[PDB]
Amino acid sequence: PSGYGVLLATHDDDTVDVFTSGRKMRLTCSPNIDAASLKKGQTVRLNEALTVVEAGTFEAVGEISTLREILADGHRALVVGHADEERVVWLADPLIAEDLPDTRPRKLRPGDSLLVDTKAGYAFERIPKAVPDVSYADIGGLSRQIEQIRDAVELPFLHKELYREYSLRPPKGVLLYGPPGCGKTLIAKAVANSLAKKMAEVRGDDAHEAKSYFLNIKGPELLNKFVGETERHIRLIFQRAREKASEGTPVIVFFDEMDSIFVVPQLLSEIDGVEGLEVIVIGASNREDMIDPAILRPGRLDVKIKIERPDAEAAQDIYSKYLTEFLPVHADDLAEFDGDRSACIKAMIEKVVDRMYAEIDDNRFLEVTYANGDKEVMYFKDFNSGAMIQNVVDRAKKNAIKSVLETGQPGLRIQHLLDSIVDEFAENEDLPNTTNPDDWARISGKKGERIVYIRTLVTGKSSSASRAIDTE
Amino acid sequence: PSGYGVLLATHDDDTVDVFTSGRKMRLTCSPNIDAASLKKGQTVRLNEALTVVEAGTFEAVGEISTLREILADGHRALVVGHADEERVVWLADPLIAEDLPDTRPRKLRPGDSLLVDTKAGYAFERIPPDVSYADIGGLSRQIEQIRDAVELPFLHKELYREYSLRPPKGVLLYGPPGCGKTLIAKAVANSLAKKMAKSYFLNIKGPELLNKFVGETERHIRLIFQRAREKASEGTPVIVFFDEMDSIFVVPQLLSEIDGVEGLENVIVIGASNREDMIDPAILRPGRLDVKIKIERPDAEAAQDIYSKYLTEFLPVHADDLAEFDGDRSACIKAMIEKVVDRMYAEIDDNRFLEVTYANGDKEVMYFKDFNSGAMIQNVVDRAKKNAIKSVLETGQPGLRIQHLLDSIVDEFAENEDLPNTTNPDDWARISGKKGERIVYIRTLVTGKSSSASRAIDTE
Repeated sequence: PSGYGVLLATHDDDTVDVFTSGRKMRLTCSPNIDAASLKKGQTVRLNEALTVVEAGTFEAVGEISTLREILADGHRALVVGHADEERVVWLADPLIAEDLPDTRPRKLRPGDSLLVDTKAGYAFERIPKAVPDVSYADIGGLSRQIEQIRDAVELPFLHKELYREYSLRPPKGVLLYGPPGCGKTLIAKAVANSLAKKMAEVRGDDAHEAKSYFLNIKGPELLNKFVGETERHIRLIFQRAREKASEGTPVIVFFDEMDSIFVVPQLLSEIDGVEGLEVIVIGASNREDMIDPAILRPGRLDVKIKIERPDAEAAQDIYSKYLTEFLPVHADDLAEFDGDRSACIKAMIEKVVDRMYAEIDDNRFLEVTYANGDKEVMYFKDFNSGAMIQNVVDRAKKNAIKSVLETGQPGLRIQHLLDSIVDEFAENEDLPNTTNPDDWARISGKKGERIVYIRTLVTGKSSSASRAIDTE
Repeated sequence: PSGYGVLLATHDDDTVDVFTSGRKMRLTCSPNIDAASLKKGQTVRLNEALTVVEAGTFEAVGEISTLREILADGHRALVVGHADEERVVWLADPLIAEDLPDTRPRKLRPGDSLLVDTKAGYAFERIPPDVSYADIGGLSRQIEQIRDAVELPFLHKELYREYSLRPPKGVLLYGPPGCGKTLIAKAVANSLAKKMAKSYFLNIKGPELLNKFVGETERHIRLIFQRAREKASEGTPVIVFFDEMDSIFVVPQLLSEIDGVEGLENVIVIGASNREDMIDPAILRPGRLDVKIKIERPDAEAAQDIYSKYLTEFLPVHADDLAEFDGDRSACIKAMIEKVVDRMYAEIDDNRFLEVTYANGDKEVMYFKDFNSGAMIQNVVDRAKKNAIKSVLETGQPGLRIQHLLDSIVDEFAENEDLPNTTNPDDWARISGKKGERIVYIRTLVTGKSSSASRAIDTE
């Protein structure tokens, strides 16, 4: 029958201060044990004669207090508990151990949760709780976009030496803005994949690959708490970034829906912290007006690259991307083009593109009434997007499969594609959620007048109904 | 086996007041230990016979309470925890030691976090600039107005005294963005940091007003000012810069804290704000921010002065441009600088920026020459340097040429037309004032040759 205690201080005369069942009783050590090998904060054992009889491990359960500061002497730890109370506690041997390098054992920094025992004023241990394949070629209709992206991202990280010679710092951030339906995540993944490839560990190809270095977070996951509230994870994400920074395979911090973010101030400091580092920050937004210019000033997000709506040629490129030679193009289409699938898919694509982008009454999208009484008719060519093209391709695929199930003939046709186009056009007319206030801002800037009324124009041959739209 | 205790008081009959376990008492002292050298708060140890046999050190861990009042006799401190409760505790010998001057202990004052023992009632230990006026271009009047109010009183205290003129306490920097307006504050804090005829450097920003991190931000306003007065009792100057006051303008703590440092002229309080409309006039009243200094949009000559900084003779100016000026680097750079500045400030239709429609029906067309800024100049310089780097890469020859800057100018203008965050309501205030009519509609215009699109501007 023997009790336990916590070692406080080791003295040369074999006497050891032990905190046990009260305030700091000092006892004597048994000859069996060595007082030199004992550790501060290590749970010790006491017999009935109040003599330290054996050593042991450290206490594993107790109160959890986050570490605020290490303060003076490097050992005593300033921690705060649940009630915002401030306490100074020693750090046990495992915490102050110099064998911990940079979930896994590590040193202690502010924000970490330490297992503490307030009775002994000790901290014992830390309790941690807590890549793209797409390339530039896989994204169609964004040539000048990817050119600017390369000149702003790839060019500095390769030609740092020329940048230093001309005294030009590498841009720290890339701002991507434009209507939805295209880019945002796609471009953000493509640029990082192209980066990781370009070099590809310049050395022996027989030991070098495309490698993997990427990271994605989104603006919506700010108010989400679960494990921890909004403010805390903003340091951890950039610590994750700097972890791969020195490894020579940098990742990119990507902000999706950054317009929804703007509390602001910590992001400024955390972005400025990676200034002297080459990791890039990419921001994506579908509405640029409310975005604070503080983060757009030179030095944080220097290159602002607009992801505009696709035109006719961009639509042709995206349809080439979405309509590969592996798709079952119908024999009726193939026969007209001498069985040449390459010249049949391309002719199919140009047919559907001209059908969509032709200014016809069936392609009328919406009517804008301005503050001066002017009414301007908008067409589906002015509101095309990669998402709309993808939806048309998928719905034409579904139409082709449904036609297969009924007629027995495999293949996708101009009939299927045009039916998909008109069906998706009617679907947008009935539910036009693609548009954003930036589209109305651009329309108002082009017109020269304010926008006071918007209504959708329906062809009248589908179940879609005309519906008014409010900008505010 | 021996006990431990905390020394409370020393008595002449060798008995010592000692706090240990429960039932605190006073004990007879062993002849080995001397009662004269014993000090308050020192943790002593006692044998089973309840006799103090050794005088040890002070307790190094415990509760942390922020000091509130250093109180009169014996300096027994009134301290508070975060539970909003006040406690009166004794101060140990090291805290009341008179050997400390103003990771090392200095003279204690309210706001310091002290390591206290609640049950004992004893506190043992306390728990804790390279830019000049020359680098800034195009702000000669602003730097002069700054120095006349900040440096001039400090150097000529006696002449200010002779005219019964009080030195102004703080300055107010206001105007449209793009010039930064923090460089001016740093330049004055540095040029005044070298007098001795380093002195000082410190900064803090308004945006971290709602941010908390360590502790709550409610009393941070008093902490920053006590850190400011720390060296204010030394004789070296202080300049408390407050960037982005327009975000702050709760208010009253700053008003009281600026008044609390009024009587000590050794401290300056500088403020910056991109829009002066909502700044509380109480902080602009004489005595708090006496002189108000406006950082406005640079003109053509200010642009040339700024470009002289960004385009130095050490930059690789192309040999094609060098040969035009007989290899003269300085003359070539001066000529290319004035060329690009004249290009930006030309009233050609390609230098058009925005269209504003007024409430009276008039529409005014205004150019990029009215929205030049240090940020736009620097972005043009950086893009021209990138164009030069690209040239070297695809053509072989080195050098930055006038064509690179001109292309950078037009690209930056197109980028501004597409993305109009360089404009603030401060600009529209001056525009509507000079027009004489309210502004109802602002929209971007595009020359049509770029990928930029016209966008309606609605600012607030």
